[PDB]
Amino acid sequence: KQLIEFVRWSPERAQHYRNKGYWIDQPLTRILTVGVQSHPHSLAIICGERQLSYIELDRLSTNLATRLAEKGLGKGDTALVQLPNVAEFYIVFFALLKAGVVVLNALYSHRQYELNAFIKQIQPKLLIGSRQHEVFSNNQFIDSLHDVNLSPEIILMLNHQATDFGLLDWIETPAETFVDFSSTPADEVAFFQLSGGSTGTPKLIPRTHNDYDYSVRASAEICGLNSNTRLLCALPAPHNFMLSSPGALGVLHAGGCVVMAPNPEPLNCFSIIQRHQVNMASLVPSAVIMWLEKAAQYKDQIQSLKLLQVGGASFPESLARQVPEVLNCKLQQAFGMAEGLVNYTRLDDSDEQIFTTQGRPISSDDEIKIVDEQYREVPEGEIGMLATRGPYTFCGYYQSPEHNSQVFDEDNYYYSGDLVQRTPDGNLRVVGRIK
Ligand SMILES: Cc1ccc(C(=O)O)c(O)c1
Ligand SMILES: [Ca+2]
Ligand SMILES: [Ca+2]
Ligand SMILES: [Ca+2]
Ligand SMILES: [Ca+2]
Repeated sequence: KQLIEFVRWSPERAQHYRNKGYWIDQPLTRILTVGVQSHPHSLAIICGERQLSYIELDRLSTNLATRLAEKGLGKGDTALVQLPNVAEFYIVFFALLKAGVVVLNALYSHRQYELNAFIKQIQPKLLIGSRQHEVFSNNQFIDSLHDVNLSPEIILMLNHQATDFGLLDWIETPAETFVDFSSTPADEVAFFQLSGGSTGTPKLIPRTHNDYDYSVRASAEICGLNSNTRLLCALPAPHNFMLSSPGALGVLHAGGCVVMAPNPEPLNCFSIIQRHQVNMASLVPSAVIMWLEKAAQYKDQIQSLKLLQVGGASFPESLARQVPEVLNCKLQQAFGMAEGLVNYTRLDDSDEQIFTTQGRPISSDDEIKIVDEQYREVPEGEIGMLATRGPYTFCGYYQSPEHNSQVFDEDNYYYSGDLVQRTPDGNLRVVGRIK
């Protein structure tokens, strides 16, 4: 009966974020509902040979939602999803948003240790994975959950076996009966993001409809997405970078099309880029380097690329300058975190800004502090610890009041651990990490 708990923004901040237009109090499904009304037959997802229109995506995720509702899964319930980079991932995502099930998307690279940690934390009644994944190749993991009174009520499986509930079977057919369902309320939790760089298992980050949709809508505008955008999704679909900054969600928000890749391997990616005339991609520096090593041989396959986001790790100026020279597309640098704050270089920034900085916050109401060890602000220019709060930055990890007291100060700034300096033009330079 009780919605998943989380740490709320103050009412004065919530009102402000509504007054500014950031929070519009719509569920994340808004992206899909609006696309369906404006352009139902535009492509939403390209995945191998498949083409999913906006309305196909809408129908398929509604189907799964009705089947989960039929089974008693809804508001108050949680789900663990571990899917590879395929269209089913987004059908499942929009199905759980529609049903009011708070979902944690594990990384496809996560193994038993992490999944066990996640299951113990959110006690999901729904588990969705793939039989092709190492963990579900047999039934030992699924069986172990019973031994700890932690079995889900329902397990759905991609590449299922006969005795399994087939994920595609629950997606292709709506439920026989009708049960009502609805999203969690817009200022309540929609799903769980996962921390990056945390010591042990990644910590759970509750994200509400309001704050996630805002960061999606604002990123989309800042990266110039429109209905012609075709964005390669080669990083892990669940990752904050690939899902929302601007990510698949940002492209759906703009009415465009996401184009799937299993991973960033250059030759397969180059092929997909040529086959579907991909014009945007988002990569971490290690993958950029892999593409740089092969781009000259395949200039022709990747010509249609227009814009590359790069972030997630150190990206020195000398590498950045190769992007336009070798990959033949504009560069956009980003520095974000699944906890909230996302920075982009702007499309009209100077070349020095794009090449030597990681940009500036999405929102004019992102508040930044850069502090020393005595937590006093450093003089402009100097290196400090980054602390931040804003209309899409969380207020605390799930069920972690001890840790939360350590990484938030009295004014509820979040201390991300990143070291940064603010350049004279106003942009940020990510310079290292701190314990
Ligand atoms: C835009 C962006 C870039 C990097 C990350 C990250 O977490 O590494 C992110 O969340 C968002
Ligand atoms: Ca189709
Ligand atoms: Ca639009
Ligand atoms: Ca190009
Ligand atoms: Ca961090």
